[PDB]
Amino acid sequence: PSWPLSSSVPSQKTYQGSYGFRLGFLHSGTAKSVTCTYSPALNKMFCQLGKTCPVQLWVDSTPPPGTRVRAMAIYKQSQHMTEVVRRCPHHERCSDSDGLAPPQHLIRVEGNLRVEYLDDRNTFRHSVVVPYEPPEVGSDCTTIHYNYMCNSSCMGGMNRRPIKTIIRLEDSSGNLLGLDSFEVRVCACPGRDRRTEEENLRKK
Ligand SMILES: [Zn+2]
Repeated sequence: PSWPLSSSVPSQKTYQGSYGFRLGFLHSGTAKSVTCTYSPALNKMFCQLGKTCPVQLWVDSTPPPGTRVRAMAIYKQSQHMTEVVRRCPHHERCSDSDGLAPPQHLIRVEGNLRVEYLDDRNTFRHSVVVPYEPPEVGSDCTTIHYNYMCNSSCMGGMNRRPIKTIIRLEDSSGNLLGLDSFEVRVCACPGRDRRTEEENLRKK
């Protein structure tokens, strides 16, 4: 499909910043039944389309009022980095909206009515942003539930190209306070796909 390319690439440089910001993930293992699982060796999340993908925010100090958390996908390969990551022709038309997310957006936030979605008028990139909340009573991190709404193999969309998700901790004006990122594969069996990739790594 003919969509305009972006004329920039968002920052990807990991940055803990003044608040010691970084991501964490559940240690879910590779059983066939897992719906989401993260590989630290590959810094790569494996997940199923539309299922809950918990991503943890860890900070050493609490950021100021009005702090926000933004997620955005970009292609990992340099020759595709200026192409906007978006849903494929089938999924952008299939009317699986939750009533909040634009039908073209790959990344949604589940379970948060305060969510905001952006089509950037200058860069054309899609992103989803929520208010930063500190950890709830009894927890040491903040958990956000993301959903990825196309498969990596969706033709006319990601078309088997790898992507990364960039998470930005922002002030109320959008200025960057911290940044982290991870690769994502959206697939039918995350547990087996993760184990197949990891068991074939070099044992150093
Ligand atoms: Zn799709």
